[PDB]
Amino acid sequence: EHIKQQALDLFTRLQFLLQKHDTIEPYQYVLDILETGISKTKHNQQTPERQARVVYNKIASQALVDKLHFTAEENKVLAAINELAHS
Repeated sequence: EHIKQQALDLFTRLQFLLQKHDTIEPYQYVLDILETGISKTKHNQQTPERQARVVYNKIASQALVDKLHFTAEENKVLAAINELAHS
């Protein structure tokens, strides 16, 4: 299904957006999470929906840990990843 590409596109879109801040250090962990989600999905591990769930949960958690403040656009993509991870 095209669900795989859908997931990859959401992950890369978010990676792009997260690099638009004044610094990148506070976002590196989240970028690592996305790179890993992309690798796992590219290598067909579990399902794209499962990888999206993990990416979303890990980013939501890190946002607490690194006190991250996402933009409307970033939150929109994150919500889309959460949605995909539910259906």
